[PDB]
Amino acid sequence: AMEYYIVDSFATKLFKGNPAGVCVLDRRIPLELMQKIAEENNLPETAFVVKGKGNYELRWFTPKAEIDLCGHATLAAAYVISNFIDVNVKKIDFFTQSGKLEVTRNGNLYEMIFPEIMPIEIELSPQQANLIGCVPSDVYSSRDLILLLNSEQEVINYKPNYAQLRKLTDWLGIIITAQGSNTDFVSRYFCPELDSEDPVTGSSHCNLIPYWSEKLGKHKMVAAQLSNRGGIIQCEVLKDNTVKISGEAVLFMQGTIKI
Amino acid sequence: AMEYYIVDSFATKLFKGNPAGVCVLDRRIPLELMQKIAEENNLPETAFVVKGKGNYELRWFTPKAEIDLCGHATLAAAYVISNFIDVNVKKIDFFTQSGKLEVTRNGNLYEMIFPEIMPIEIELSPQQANLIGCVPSDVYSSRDLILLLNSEQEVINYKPNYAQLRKLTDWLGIIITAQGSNTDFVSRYFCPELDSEDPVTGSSHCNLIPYWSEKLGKHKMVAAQLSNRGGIIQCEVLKDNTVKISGEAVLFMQGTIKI
Ligand code: NI
Ligand code: NI
Repeated sequence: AMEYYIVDSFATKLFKGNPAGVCVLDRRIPLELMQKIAEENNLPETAFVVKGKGNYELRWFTPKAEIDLCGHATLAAAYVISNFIDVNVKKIDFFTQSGKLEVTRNGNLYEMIFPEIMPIEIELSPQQANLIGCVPSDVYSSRDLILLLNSEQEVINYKPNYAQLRKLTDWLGIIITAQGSNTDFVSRYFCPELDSEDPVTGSSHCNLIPYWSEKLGKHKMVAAQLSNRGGIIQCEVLKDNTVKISGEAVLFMQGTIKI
Repeated sequence: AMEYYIVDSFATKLFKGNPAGVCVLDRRIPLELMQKIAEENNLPETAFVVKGKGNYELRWFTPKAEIDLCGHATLAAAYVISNFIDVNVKKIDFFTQSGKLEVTRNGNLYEMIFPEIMPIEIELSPQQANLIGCVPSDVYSSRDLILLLNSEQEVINYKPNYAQLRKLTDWLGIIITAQGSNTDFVSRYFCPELDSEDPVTGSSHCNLIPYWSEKLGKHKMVAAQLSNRGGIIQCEVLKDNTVKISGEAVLFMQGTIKI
């Protein structure tokens, strides 16, 4: 009865990027049923789109809980809307727990506008320096901890110790970043409480874009997220202290949930 | 191009039992592609059925590797064959890494015949007794370690310590069992190296059936696997040192993989 899609966000090819389930509903279903569906899919997130008169309500669930924001699964939901629901629509508005989110389709690229957040350089305490599991060139701070490494090779070589990273309670996630070989810059994002590496992270680019824009002297850049799956992020510094984050999406599976 | 199904095995209702992906192919695809598909699904196993002239080849992949046996995903594959491929076929033969497997559909129950394996009573060493995290009434040994608890409540109350259970290297899995409140007997199965509790385990019933058959004086019994999802297993002692293990299956999602 409900249309269901598995989509790879920020992916140039199948099995890359950040995978999400996307469930498109004609009518409301209980939040407890959305949670059971997300647990059954066992994908990092299942997005639920309620198509109503004049608007889309969007919720996201991990296999364990409802969450209030998810940029990468929002890109997957916009891909589903413009490819199957309102074929070739350019502007997709979603009403969520965190307010209205807009996604713009530009060719086959999905664009999201986020606040520009230049991080601040900090000095780690001797104890914090022993928890990061590397010797960075510089350390920056925002919602996440940003570790500047000396090369793309050092970013690739890093092996997270989640037990140690969980002790860095001042930050949500741990970012490692460096200049890229094939791209302007690269990064990897670690989720210590989830014991996992995020395949592709849009919101880290709120910090990474102003930081690399200043270092490289560029307003338009390409970034790679060097996770196992890997992601490509189109980056642009906009006028009013905002940044544009864009990515491609790929369809893995199209079906129906029998409820 | 390939039909894809998500099925709950040993489940009387959706979101119960042991979930599996089932991919039905007209032609062979590379083993590396089957692995990528299993990793993309992120389900405990994805079963791949190759329908050829006169036979079915069956393989199973976890999100990490190909495996050589999987009774619960085999039940899901048989459910898919008899409900969608060869509608209402009663006998399903599969050719696998571990030889030929037969599944019989009896109404909506799927039957699998396994060897009867009466386990042997053992005495744990003081060190092993400290690793099991309980004080059992009796201890039995086979491929898995079997811990007889004093009630269904004690089975429900048990909370596995996988770090401690991983130190019991003499056994594959750790089984806790007791007489049931609503069923003849109950069990929970722990996979220490997988850091997980198995939702429903068919092969543990190779030991549990002869053991409870002798204790209860019954040839036909019903068992429950008291995992979070939960499973119901129809049990029967057969004539030639074999046992019959049966379960229901439920369809969660039907779709197509775009490859
Ligand atoms: Ni995320
Ligand atoms: Ni199994």
